[PDB]
Amino acid sequence: SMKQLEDKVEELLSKNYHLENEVARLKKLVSKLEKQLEEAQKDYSEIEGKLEQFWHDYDKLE
Amino acid sequence: PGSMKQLEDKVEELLSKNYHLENEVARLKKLVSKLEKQLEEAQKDYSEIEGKLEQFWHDYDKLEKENKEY
Repeated sequence: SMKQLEDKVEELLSKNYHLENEVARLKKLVSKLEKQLEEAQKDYSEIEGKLEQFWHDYDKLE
Repeated sequence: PGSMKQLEDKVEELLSKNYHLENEVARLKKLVSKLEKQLEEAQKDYSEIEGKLEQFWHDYDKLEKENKEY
């Protein structure tokens, strides 16, 4: 029964290990995502400023 | 007995951390898909402005094109 508990802590140890590998994977993916989203936001803001500027310039020729 | 209680303490510890780790896996998965939604929508918005720019240049160069035909 002591052998049983040692078996149990080993079982839990390896399940714990795999969970924490998955948690690290998912956290690295959250960070990659948040960087990508920041990048997409700056991009959108840039191309919106561009479109607005070309139309502003165009309007200026009246 | 005593060493048995020490191992049972290690088991309770692992059991709780595993429950919390599964909760965090679920939570992080939710977070990941929310971030993917937000990214995909930002990409929609970018693509929309890009289409607007392409149509602007099309309309603009259409002036020169038709002026050459006059």
